[PDB]
Parts: sequence; structure tokens; C-alpha cells
Amino acid sequence: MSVYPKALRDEYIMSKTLEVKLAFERKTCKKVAIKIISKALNVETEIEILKKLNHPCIIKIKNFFDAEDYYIVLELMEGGELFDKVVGNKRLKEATCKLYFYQMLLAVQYLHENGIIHRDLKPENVLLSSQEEDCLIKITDFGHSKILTSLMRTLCGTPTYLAPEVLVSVGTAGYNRAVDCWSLGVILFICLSGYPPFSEHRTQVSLKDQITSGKYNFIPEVWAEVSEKALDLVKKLLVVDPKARFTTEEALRHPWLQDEDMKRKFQDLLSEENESTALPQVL
Ligand SMILES: Cc1ccc2ncnc(N)c2c1
Repeated sequence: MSVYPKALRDEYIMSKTLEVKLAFERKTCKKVAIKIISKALNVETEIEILKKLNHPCIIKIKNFFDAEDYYIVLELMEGGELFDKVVGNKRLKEATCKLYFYQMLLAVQYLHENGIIHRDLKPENVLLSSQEEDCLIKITDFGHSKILTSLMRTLCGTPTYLAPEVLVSVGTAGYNRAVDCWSLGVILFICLSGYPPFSEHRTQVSLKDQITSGKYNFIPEVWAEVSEKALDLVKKLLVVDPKARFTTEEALRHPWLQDEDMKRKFQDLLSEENESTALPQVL
């Protein structure tokens, strides 16, 4: 027992669950997706982030409602979550991993260039544009995101009264974005092999110890099917030291991403999505 706000009902007809619901914009009769966040500062920042961003591999906000709960209107993603393509040891073919990963890299590079760190990249936050395996992907869930300081201002003065831990923190400052590159490394491992790199399944070593040591579970039988280049990129993103860890630029320059065929398929999917909204141009 509950109702939708009158302002939402005015513009949309709510439907099935995908908290995410299928809805229809009355004006166009087009399918939309409505994210319902229960009841503030994280939602306002998320909306502000979503509105400012403009990239084909990042979800766009269509509308927003601040009522009994928060209602976020987004583009519908027919393919659903990437999670559903990797769940229960299901694995994607290398070429599919590459097409998807390239887009995730472009999306995360864009975020980083724009002073945004996602902080929660997972297969459940990566959505697919269609039920076809060759599709566009979009990064979602900016609820844990951070905007890129008090350290810089502190450094301007004389450190007469400054604590040693603050001066020691100068070595590693400005490397928070590297958390996204680690997550991408974990996502890539899962896509390639169908299993997680770090887990509490059939092991004595604790999840914390596996992650800090950077000793992922390597199953040769599973990995033999995967190329040496794809595994080399995983290895370079799964680096413990955030200062040594591969950035989005380094990952995009890696030999595994140097595939003209995959890049062509991406641009082809791009023009296909844009064709419906393309306005005549000055020749
Ligand atoms: C965040 C968001 C946006 C669009 C979606 N479209 C389909 N299925 C989902 N689970 C979706 C989630």
C-alpha cells in the first residue's frame, strides 16, 4: 500500500520492475527507466553530476522528482545489467569483453578528465543498450561518486605547526581516481574468466589479505582460452600500488585495445544510436 507522486503520474505511466521501474513518457509514448531512491546530499550531487556529464558511455538523466521518495528518470537500457551476463560462471567471448571494456575505459577516462571518481564500479552498474551481444554500454549509479583541496591550501603556509602525517600524505595525494582502475581490473577479470579474482570460495586466505597482497586466484584451465594480451592488461590494473597502477590512458594504449575491428564496431553502434536524433548539417 503506497502511491506514486501526482507530478510523476502527470508525465509518466509506471510499469514493471527492472529500485528501477519501466515507465512510458505520455508525451512521446516512449519507454523510459525510473530509478526510485528511498528517503539527500548524495542524490543532489548525483543529479548535479548526471546533468553536467555528456558522454555516450554514461547514462543520461531525462527528468527528476523530489517527493516522498526520489524519482530519477533515465534512458531505458534494453540489455539490462552486465552482471546478468557474467553471473554463475557465465563468460563472454574475448571480442565481447574487449568491446565492452573499451567503452568502460572511455567512460571512466571522461569521468577522470572531468574531476569525477565513480567509486562503485561493478557489473550491476554497467548497463547494456540492447539484447544483442554487440551493443553500447553505459556506466550508471553515481551515488558514491566524489568530486576532485584542503591539502593544497595547507601547503601554501609555513609548516611550523603542521603534523608529520599531513606532510607524509603529500606523496600519495591525488591518486584517488586509481580506485576506479582497480574496479575496472576486477570487472575485466570476471568478464574474461566468468569467476572473481578475489573471493572466500575454496580458500584459507582472507578476502582482505588476497586484495592487499594483490594475489588473485589464477585458474590456468579457465585462462588458457583467454589471450596473453588480455591477461597482461588485467595484471597491470590489478597492481596494489595506486601510483604504479595503470591509468585509463595507459589501458587505452595497451596492445589488447589496439584492435581496428572492435573500434569500427563501436563507432558503427554510435552512429546507429545517433541516427534517430541527427539534425541536418551545414555541408
Ligand atoms: C539505472 C538503470 C537505468 C536503466 C535500466 N534499464 C533497464 N534495466 C535496468 N536495470 C536499468 C537501470
